[PDB]
Amino acid sequence: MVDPVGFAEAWKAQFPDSEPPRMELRSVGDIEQELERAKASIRRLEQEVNQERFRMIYLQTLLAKEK
Amino acid sequence: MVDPVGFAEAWKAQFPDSEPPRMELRSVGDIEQELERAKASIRRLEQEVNQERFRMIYLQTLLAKEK
Amino acid sequence: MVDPVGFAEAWKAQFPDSEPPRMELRSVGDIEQELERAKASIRRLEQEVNQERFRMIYLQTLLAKE
Amino acid sequence: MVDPVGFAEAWKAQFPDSEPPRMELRSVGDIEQELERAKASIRRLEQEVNQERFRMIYLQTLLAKEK
Repeated sequence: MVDPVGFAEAWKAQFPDSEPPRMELRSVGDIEQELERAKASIRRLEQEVNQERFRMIYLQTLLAKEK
Repeated sequence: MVDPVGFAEAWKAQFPDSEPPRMELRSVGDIEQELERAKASIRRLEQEVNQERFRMIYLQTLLAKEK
Repeated sequence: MVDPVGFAEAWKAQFPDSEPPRMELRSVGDIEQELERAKASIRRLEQEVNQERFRMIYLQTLLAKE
Repeated sequence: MVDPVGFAEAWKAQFPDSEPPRMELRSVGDIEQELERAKASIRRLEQEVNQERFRMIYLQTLLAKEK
């Protein structure tokens, strides 16, 4: 699949602006809660992305009616 | 006046778990400024969701072979 | 607050190609049914947005070390 | 690259209303095409949510004044 080095390389290739995360993956358990923290995190960010895009539309709608 | 009741209510009608945006909307200058930091957040939160999705993908197959 | 004209300018200003919605609004109920249809369409579309983004990242992931 | 099984378990996990897309990835081209399809849909979608978010702001403002 990919080791921690190949993983870090695929990370930089995709997100050339971000530093690869340094997770502890010593056991299967480590992987699962790490996978849990991500899942919960994706939900926190997708909502935030939706709250900002909502700010966006409302804001561009405003300067338009004052443009 | 330049009052929001529908935006406010709409905000709560989507995300009943956050603070009502506090934007220094007075000026055209303030609207622009705010529209600009909203787009800065979006492009940022969007890449972080992708980074998380990448991490989830990676952690999921790591889990795979080790379970 | 804005009304017909202005609403159209705001729509054309953000969506150059799409024609402004020609919604039949004659009473409160019409506003509530449209609003209801809009909240359901937003959640649905956002669902697909997240599904397609996941496809994308995954696909471009394979283009990484493969 | 972080491959199979791992992808779906991320799909079913992150999204449930959905059975995963059984894409065709037998070469670099199938992947690029699908990638192309994805980007294209993401673009149309964001345009659609935005328009819906716009009408929701309108509708919510209309409501609040005659209801």
